[PDB]
Amino acid sequence: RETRYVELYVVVDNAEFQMLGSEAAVRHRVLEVVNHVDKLYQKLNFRVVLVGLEIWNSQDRFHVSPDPSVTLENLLTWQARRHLHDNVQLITGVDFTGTTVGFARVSAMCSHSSGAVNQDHSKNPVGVACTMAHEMGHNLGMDHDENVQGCRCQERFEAGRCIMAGSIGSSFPRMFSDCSQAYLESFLERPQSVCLANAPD
Ligand SMILES: CNC(=O)[C@H](Cc1ccccc1)NC(=O)[C@H](CC(C)C)[C@H](CSc1cccs1)C(=O)NO
Ligand SMILES: [Ca+2]
Ligand SMILES: [Cl-]
Ligand SMILES: [K+]
Ligand SMILES: [K+]
Ligand code: NA
Ligand code: NA
Ligand SMILES: [Zn+2]
Repeated sequence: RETRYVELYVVVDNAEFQMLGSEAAVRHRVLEVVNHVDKLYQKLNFRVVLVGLEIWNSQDRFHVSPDPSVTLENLLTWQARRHLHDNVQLITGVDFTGTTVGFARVSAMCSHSSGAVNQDHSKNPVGVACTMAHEMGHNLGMDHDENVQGCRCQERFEAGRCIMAGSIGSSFPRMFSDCSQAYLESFLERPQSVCLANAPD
């Protein structure tokens, strides 16, 4: 099939901003993260392109709660209330309850509820880039590797975990399991996946 493109809109909340210090430090870090996300998805004939960026240097336009569900719902609610993107990814400096660092609306890509929330949990920008690729994967119809029986992951190194494992562990994931790929292909059957057909400029 032809290359698919995610036109991505990133929002950085107040906590994240005050954590990085300045506007340039955030732009630098966002470009880092998005560059790696795009790198991970190139192995799926996917391009992830940043088309918009919003930094809340003063206050958040909605409540970012320690609970990912709340924050995610607040994002989708706030977003709906314009642009032209396919997907919205929130990056926060708020530490989510427990060990949770990401949450997403499943199979919502291209819909009005197309979004996810990501905590910048690691000094390495790769940390939040893998989380977002994972979350973005949910938006694209992917489940956890452990929820698909006989799912095969071709990661030869570390613990052999892939991007869509329900837990990161001690090493950041690098590839997509075979079930990830299969589920993404199924999602690309849905007529709603049409918004991924347009290559930006
Ligand atoms: C470093 N932290 C982790 O590895 C935790 C570990 C964990 C696993 C299960 C339950 C709670 C915590 N995993 C996540 O943060 C997942 C995202 C990662 C894999 C990118 C995240 C867990 S989902 C929920 C957790 C609690 C309520 S809902 C997920 O699946 N989003 O897509
Ligand atoms: Ca599009
Ligand atoms: Cl989720
Ligand atoms: K890596
Ligand atoms: K999967
Ligand atoms: Na936490
Ligand atoms: Na891992
Ligand atoms: Zn998940």
